[PDB]
Amino acid sequence: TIKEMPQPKTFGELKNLPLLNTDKPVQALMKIADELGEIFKFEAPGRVTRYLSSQRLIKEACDESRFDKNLSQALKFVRDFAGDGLATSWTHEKNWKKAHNILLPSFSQQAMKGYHAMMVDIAVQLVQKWERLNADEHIEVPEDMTRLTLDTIGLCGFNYRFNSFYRDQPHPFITSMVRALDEAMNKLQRANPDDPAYDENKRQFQEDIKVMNDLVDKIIADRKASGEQSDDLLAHMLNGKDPETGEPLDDENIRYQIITFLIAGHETTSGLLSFALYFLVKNPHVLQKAAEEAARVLVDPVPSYKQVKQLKYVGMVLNEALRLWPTAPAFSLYAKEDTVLGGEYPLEKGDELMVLIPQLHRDKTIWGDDVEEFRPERFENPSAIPQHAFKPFGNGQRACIGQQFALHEATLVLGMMLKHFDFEDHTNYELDIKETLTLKPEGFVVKAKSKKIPL
Ligand code: HEM
Ligand SMILES: C=Cc1ccccc1
Repeated sequence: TIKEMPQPKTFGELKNLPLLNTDKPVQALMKIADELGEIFKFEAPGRVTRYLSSQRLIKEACDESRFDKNLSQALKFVRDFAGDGLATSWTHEKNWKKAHNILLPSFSQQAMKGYHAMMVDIAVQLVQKWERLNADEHIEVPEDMTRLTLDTIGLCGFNYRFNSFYRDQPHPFITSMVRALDEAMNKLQRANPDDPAYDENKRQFQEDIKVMNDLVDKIIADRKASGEQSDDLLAHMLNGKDPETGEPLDDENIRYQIITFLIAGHETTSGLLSFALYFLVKNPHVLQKAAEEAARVLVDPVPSYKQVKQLKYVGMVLNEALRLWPTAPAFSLYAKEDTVLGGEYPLEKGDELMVLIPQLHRDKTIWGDDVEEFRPERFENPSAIPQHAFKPFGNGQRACIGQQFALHEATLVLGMMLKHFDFEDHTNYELDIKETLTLKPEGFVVKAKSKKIPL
């Protein structure tokens, strides 16, 4: 009962490699999944993986007794600046489990109560920016959402203000972070990496690692010296001990966690807010329902933590945006031991799988025929969703540690935006999804007309 896997078109000795040599490789893989179905083999010189798209097979990929997290080539390149922080570590590295145990209490739903006031500080800066636009002016949506998420992670994470709303050119740390992510990603499509064409890329990459390390190491040192007692992510790492080994993180690994929280959280969360606003302006009845909830619930000039927990329909809007365009759209696994997937695909120890999340979230056997419609009400009875059907935050012990942070920030911000403004898709925007490590609607712009409600 061994079934042979489909495979997309090949390019002689390059196998399937040239199919990823494209501006939008995840969108290209989705089309291949539409043509080939729930599983297909993908070969490149010296490597193979199998792309999975159905809930039936991903339910089994998510079995942690059989499969563990693999570092994709993209995460191996990001590792050159994120080191052994949580997202770029293997599960078997000592620093993965130590940092996971130390940081988990700082990321819980209960922990969000202590970060709430500083998330509101940055959210009120975004609202005031928009209130202060002139009549003719419009909003660059991903750009302003990115200023917000970076500043919120910097403030809530280590008490540092990047002051992105005071700037055209970002803080030099952010410029270096973004240029290092961009070079790590560009390295995936680089035939001759030692060509002299890339000498400047190499020099600038090392310069950017140094800018990041120098700022973050200085912030850690300033804190240790001052002895200032705080309760932010940096405080928890300075003070915390892993209950298992009894050891704290060392200062180098703390620096890698801080850089990881910025890289892992900034564009995924700004992409989520950008797609959510895109889908609301494209579905005015849904926008009106979400705006009615915001006006009902957010009765004070500043939202409270409790009021954010009552934005239930806004939370469903965000889940439905994550269903259609999950902003960290794939994750990689390897077989811990020889095993058979789905009763028909034998795998050897070490074989790789790729979970293609946007295609999982379009599985009609789970969601029904209307998978392309934006309908938040499909999250009304979440106990009915089968296991492992909805995976925007990854899987198991290697799932997103920042999930509660991301969702509380996005619910708070989207709530305030709907309370304070009416929106206009003034250009009749044509969705264009730019791919980096994450997804975003490039060039999405709106006009916001103030409801003139004070802060
Ligand atoms: C909506 C926004 C977000 C999405 C969709 C998202 C998605 C994901 C996914 C899919 C993974 C698993 C990656 C893999 O298996 O290779 C992951 C891991 C991770 N994310 Fe998030 N993320 C978001 C926001 C955040 C934020 C705000 C933070 C930090 C505050 C964060 C920090 C991390 C970390 C540290 C990991 C690694 C955890 C571990 O392996 O122990 N993420 N994320
Ligand atoms: C949080 C997004 C993300 C994406 C890839 C690896 C680790 C985290």
